[PDB]
Amino acid sequence: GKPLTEVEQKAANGVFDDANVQNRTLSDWDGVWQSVYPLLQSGKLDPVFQKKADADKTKTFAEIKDYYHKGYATDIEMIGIEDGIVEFHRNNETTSCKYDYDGYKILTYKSGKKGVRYLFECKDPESKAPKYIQFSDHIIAPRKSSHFHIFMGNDSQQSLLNEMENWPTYYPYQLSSEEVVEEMMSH
Ligand code: NI
Repeated sequence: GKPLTEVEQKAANGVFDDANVQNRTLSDWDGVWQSVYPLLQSGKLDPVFQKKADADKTKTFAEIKDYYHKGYATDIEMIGIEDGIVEFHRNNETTSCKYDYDGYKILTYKSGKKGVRYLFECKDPESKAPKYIQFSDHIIAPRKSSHFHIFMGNDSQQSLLNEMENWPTYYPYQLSSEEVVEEMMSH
C-alpha cells in the first residue's frame, strides 16, 4: 500500500480520463483470496449494510443487503493467484489456468461513474477453469490490488461486460472477518 495519488483516488471513486487508464499484469492480483459471500450469509456483514442503509434515506436494509447478496453470490470460496496461474476453489474441487492478458475495457455506469475491467483468457485446452475472466477493483493503472470483483464465464468477453448484478468479491485470505468488515466500512 503506497499512498494513493490524486488521480488514483478519484479513479477509485469512478472519476478518471480514458487517457490515464493503463494496462496491468496478472501479478497485481497475486495472493490468496477469500470470497466474502460466507460473511454475508452468516450475518457478519450486517453492520456494513446497517451503516449504509442509515446513511442512504432512499434505501432500506433489505434493499442494500439483497443487492450485495446478488453481487457476492458464488461457490468459489477461495482464489489463489501466482506465477501467472489463477486457481479456483469450489467445494473441495480445484481448477486452474495460466491466463493470457487481453487488455481492458472502460465502462460508464448510469450515474456517470466509470470503471475499468481487466480481461484475461484461458487458452489451455486441458483446463477446466472459466474461459474468460475479468478483474474490477477501482484501480486504473499498475498497483497491487487490496480486494477485487471478478466476472467469470465461458461464453464471450462481451457477455461478461454486460454483467452488472453478480460480481463475486475477494479480500486477502489473511484478513480476519472483523478486518473485512472494517475495510468495507471505509474505503
Ligand atoms: Ni469493491
